[PDB]
Amino acid sequence: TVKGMPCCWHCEPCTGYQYQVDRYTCKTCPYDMRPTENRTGCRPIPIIKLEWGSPWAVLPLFLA
Repeated sequence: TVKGMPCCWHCEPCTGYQYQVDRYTCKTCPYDMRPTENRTGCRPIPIIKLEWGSPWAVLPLFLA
C-alpha cells in the first residue's frame, strides 16, 4: 500500500479471489483460475470426470 511517505510500505493481503499482479494493487483473473500462493498468477482449476466414482457413483453402477 502506498503510504503518506513513499518510504516504508505495508503489504496487506488481498482476498482469496484476488491475484497479486502488481506491487501496489491486486487484480482479478477469469473463472476456473485460482490465485496461486506465490506471486505467479492464477493456476487452472483441477477438473475431473468421475473416473473412480467411489462415494456416490459405484452403487448406481452396481444397480445398473
